[PDB]
Amino acid sequence: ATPLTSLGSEQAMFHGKHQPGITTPMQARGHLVAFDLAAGAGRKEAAALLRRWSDTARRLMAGEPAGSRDTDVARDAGPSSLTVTFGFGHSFFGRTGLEKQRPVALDPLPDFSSDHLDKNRSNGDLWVQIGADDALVAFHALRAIQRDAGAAARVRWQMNGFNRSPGATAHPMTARNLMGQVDGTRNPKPGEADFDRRIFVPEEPAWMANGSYVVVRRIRMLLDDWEELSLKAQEDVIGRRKSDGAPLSGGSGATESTEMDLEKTDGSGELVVPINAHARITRPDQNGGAAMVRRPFSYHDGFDADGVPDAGLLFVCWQADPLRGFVPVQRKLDRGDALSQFIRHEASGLFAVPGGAAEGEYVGQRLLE
Amino acid sequence: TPLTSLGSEQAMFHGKHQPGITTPMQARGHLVAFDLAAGAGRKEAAALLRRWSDTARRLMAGEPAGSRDTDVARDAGPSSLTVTFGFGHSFFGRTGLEKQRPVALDPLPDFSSDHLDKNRSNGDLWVQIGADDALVAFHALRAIQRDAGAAARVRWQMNGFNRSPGATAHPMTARNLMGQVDGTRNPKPGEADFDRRIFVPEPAWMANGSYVVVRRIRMLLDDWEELSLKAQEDVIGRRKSDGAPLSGGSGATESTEMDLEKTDGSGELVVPINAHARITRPDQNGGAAMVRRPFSYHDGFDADGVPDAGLLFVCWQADPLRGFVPVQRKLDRGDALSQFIRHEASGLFAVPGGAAEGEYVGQRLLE
Ligand code: HEM
Ligand code: HEM
Repeated sequence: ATPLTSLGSEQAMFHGKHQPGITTPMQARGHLVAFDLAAGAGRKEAAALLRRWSDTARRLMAGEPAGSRDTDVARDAGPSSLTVTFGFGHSFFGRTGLEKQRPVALDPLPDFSSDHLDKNRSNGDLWVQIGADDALVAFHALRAIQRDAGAAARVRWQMNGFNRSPGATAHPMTARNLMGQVDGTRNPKPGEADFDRRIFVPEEPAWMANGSYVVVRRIRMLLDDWEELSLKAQEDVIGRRKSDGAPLSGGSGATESTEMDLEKTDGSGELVVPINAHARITRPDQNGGAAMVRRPFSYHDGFDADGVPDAGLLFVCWQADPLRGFVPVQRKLDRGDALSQFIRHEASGLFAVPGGAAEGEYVGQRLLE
Repeated sequence: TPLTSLGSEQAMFHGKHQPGITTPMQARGHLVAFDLAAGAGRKEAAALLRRWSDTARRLMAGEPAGSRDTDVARDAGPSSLTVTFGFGHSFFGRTGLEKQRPVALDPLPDFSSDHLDKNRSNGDLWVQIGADDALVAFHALRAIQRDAGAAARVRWQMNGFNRSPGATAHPMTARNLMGQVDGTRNPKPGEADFDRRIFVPEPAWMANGSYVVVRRIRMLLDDWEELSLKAQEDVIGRRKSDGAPLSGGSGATESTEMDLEKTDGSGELVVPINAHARITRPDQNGGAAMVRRPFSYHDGFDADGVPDAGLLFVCWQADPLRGFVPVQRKLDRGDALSQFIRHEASGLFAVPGGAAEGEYVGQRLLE
């Protein structure tokens, strides 16, 4: 029996080889935030900020207050699987005299023909991902991180998301998105032999050892168009069934885990999994081994005047090198994916997320020290 | 209590009262107002409430929509979903139903501290959706909104959240984003004068209904969070740690009765004369009373770093003139809290009784 109290009592490690929020289980609530350094904040002020943030992270992730004038918003809750994760944008390095430690991996993402990016709501010197299974726990953490920045950095952009709660389903299972698709079946997983090679910078620039690169994309779903489609049309866009996430190449006996048959054909000769289906064309074996861990939140921020919902996927993917991950896959998807017609990339960020802090350290200490 | 309870718990659609009034607080909420379109009158409104009621019914039972289901809620339990419908003052002019417009829908006062967005206030129709799962909740919002079709547009829509089930070691009263214990003195079904306070007794189309007042109240968290603990506790008159009255001792808890006469060693009132939890009490307002059942909100930051965060205050009464209205008249300038909040949207809606088996909500008004 998993008790209901597990939701609050579950606690994620702050200290580790890798920062939390990469391999950590899906969380019900997320807040993504980007900060820009203030005028006259340099390396010294940035190192002080990351220390403040790390100390706050450590405390919050253990269910402990953020000091004397902790707001009490999270009081009485357990840690609720809170994680906080920190990253650095391309622009950070020229603000802090660290241009020589700027990884080539932060070179700007391509200008994809399908981009509709609000550049104000994109990019940033610093990125923080907050997730938890309790909304007060999560808001408390966002507010504490944001208040820790004080005058040394300002909020550039901030987005809210959500996922399925623990216990919503009779047994734990892969999540859904606002298209109604099963979302997360084929991620690389820890324990696979190539998982670290795919996802993390190895231990032997040196400050990124055991770090990863995240790509964030605010992707609006065109639900008004999507929801006029037949099931057959929606399933053809993905290549997997809405009911259980099994490949279209599968039988009634097929389930989520049954391997895709990418050569299966109709009586009529036509491929059962379409040639431009999203879950065909995104696979590492269709992309020279290009791979990523996808760990998103869904979003809904309202309706415009014509009733169009501002709803979609806060796409967050993780990779050792964007050029072997996000970038070549997106390059194919831009025009080549059946899904493109139904989505709109409306904001983006690429951040270097270092390894976990050890005892007595702050996140990014190797970089700033 | 197993973790699957989150999903498996089911609120009832059919009943004397609509769900979402006395129902326990939910982790996720969506509030939406609609305006009728040109060419939607009473017959179009009745069809709309029939559609909506059927969707509410299915969805509250954990079933897919009747048709064109999106699969977004598939695999999930009912997750305590509730759907609640009301009618605004303007509705009755739109549908030739002015003779059935309740007195109780007459416009709220223009409070001196109002800073109301007229475009995100009021509305012909209001729907309140809440659940403990966010995909269950979004799926319901989207289904209700798609039922509107040609009959009605979305006028405004706000998202809200609360504590999750299981977040605490055992069930406790809610907190808000000011970090206060919030809901201690909310009246409950078995308390003495509850029905008279909250429900129209069995125009007649409102029988067993209730009037809801919605206020989008921003919390001026930048100013609030620079106050000392002592100053914050003086604003409310209860402690943040445990929600006890300031008049309570070391052993006092949230439920301990407040002592409104108690003074300190220097003859000053221990619960301040303008504390919020003093001045809002029924016994300070001629018996005025309400059920409060809010959601917190956070919609991001403005350009200058100020959070668009606060309380989606939702309160329930048999008559606003014996609930929200006289209390808010008192609070407007008198309340220590008012300095750290701003009211930025408002709605007042008539929420009829719940649907019987094989009925739609609002049927006795719209037929
Ligand atoms: C809102 C936008 C998107 C939606 C709705 C969507 C939906 C899905 C779905 C339903 C699956 C199949 C189940 C699974 O394995 O998770 C999937 C797989 C995948 N998607 Fe997406 N996706 C979106 C955007 C992206 C983008 C922008 C990328 C990368 C540039 C991407 C990369 C992948 C990858 C790599 C897989 C796994 C392929 C495999 O190995 O089977 N997706 N996506
Ligand atoms: C952001 C706005 C507000 C906040 C933060 C707030 C907070 C609180 C808190 C902490 C309590 C004490 C605990 C409890 O009994 O629930 C309380 C009680 C109460 N508040 Fe509010 N409140 C707000 C707005 C309002 C408004 C607008 C009204 C009505 C006009 C209202 C009416 C009440 C009532 C009737 C009580 C219970 C009094 C009693 O009988 O003990 N509040 N509020």
